[PDB]
Amino acid sequence: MEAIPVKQFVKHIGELYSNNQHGFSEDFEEVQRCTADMNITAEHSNHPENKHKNRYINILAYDHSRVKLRPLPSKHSDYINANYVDGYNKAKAYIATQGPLKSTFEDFWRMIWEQNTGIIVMITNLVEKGRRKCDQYWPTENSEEYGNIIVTLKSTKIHACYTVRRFSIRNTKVKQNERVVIQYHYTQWPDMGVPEYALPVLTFVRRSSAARMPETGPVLVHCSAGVGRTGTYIVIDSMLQQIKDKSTVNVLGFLKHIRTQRNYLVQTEEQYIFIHDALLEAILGKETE
Ligand SMILES: O=C(O)c1ccccc1SCc1ccc(Cl)c(Cl)c1
Repeated sequence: MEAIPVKQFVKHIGELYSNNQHGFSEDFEEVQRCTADMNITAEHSNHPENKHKNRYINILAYDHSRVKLRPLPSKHSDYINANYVDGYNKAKAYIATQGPLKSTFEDFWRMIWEQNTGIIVMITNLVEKGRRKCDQYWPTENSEEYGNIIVTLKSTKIHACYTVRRFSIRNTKVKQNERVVIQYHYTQWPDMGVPEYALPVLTFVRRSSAARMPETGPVLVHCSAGVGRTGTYIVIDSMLQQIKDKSTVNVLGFLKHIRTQRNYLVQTEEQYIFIHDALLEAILGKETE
């Protein structure tokens, strides 16, 4: 299980697809098993005081990697369902977290402030197929207040497949001190089935990733549970970095690694395949533009 040279990778993808994606299934089953001999504690996620702070009862934040909120003058005011996740050759390049609940909006923005996060990647619509996926944690227009954090919508650009909102946030208890936070929001989600083409996602990963500023906190990435699409984004982005750096790809190895940092990152085989399609589009896209 070593890195694959980028020039062999698309051929590798052919092989994984063949015979009704038998190879993909092997890979992903291996991913899902890669935790079998690992007990990873999530005591805080399971504490009675924090239960209401978890969007899904089965989706937890591993203790060792969990993002800690600075405590408040409550023993469990430190908790949010969120984990640091490695990027390519970079520890804690991301915070992967659930779509925030109304009840955790203040925690959410406090984390962004405390972690010096400058970019949000939102990979879900608030509602999908009639179902509630995420609560709106930003102002529709002008300003909204969440605890000591006041968020102001400055500008929006609505593209075909995603939306960029530029906020300025201010901490009232500081002096206030103001930061730019940009939210990249992928908006194109089919009423039936799942997204079919990787190219628009590739473009979205490229632009939202290039927006990262030195030297800032980790990029915040969420969907609904903050594992499936969230994991998918992180692997694609990271592998694009590896390709740029070393002209090699290691999807299976990298994914098994980050699976120790938040449960279920890249949740389905179809997402796993999608990662490969995006990288394929990046590889084939070069040398032929
Ligand atoms: O949405 C899913 O669960 C799904 C199921 C099968 C195949 C692909 C997907 S999600 C595809 C996707 C869309 C937007 C972004 Cl930004 C990223 Cl990173 C990945």
